[PDB]
Amino acid sequence: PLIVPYNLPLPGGVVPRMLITILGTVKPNANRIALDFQRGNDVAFHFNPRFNENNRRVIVCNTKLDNNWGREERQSVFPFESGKPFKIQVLVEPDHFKVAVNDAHLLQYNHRVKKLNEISKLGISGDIDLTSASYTMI
Ligand SMILES: OC[C@H]1O[C@@H](S[C@@H]2O[C@H](CO)[C@@H](O)[C@H](O)[C@H]2O)[C@H](O)[C@@H](n2cc(-c3ccccc3)nn2)[C@H]1O
Ligand SMILES: [Cl-]
Repeated sequence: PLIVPYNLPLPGGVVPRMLITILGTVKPNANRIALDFQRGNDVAFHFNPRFNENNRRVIVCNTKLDNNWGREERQSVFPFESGKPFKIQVLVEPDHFKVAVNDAHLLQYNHRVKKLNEISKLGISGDIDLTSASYTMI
């Protein structure tokens, strides 16, 4: 088991062909989860499942620059379930982060922060039991 919030160092930043894998279980009465790919205090890619935003389940993605959030990206598919185990895979591609949950493609997020080799940490927070977090090159 890992302690949440968890920091996964990404030595030398991210690069295309780098695959991040996160395994955990959603807590039974979960409200929120976040992955934060960070460049110092900036958040290059925030991936934020919300289980109860006005009685709707939605994933919000965004970037934080100089402490300001930008334009949110929202789509409707919500593959997480309270109480159940999940796998998140984040593949860095040249133009975007590509995210799959439980082996099904979910969304892509275009790179707004373009100094990929300075995105040197991943924070994992919110209403999960975190089993493992790691990376490999494909
Ligand atoms: O844009 C992404 C951010 O949105 C805000 S909320 C936002 O606020 C605007 C101004 O009022 C409204 O215009 C808009 O409609 C509404 O969506 C949210 O607080 C931010 N946030 C989430 C977390 C967090 C922490 C721990 C675990 C999980 C998540 N930390 N910061 C982060 O998601
Ligand atoms: Cl939230």
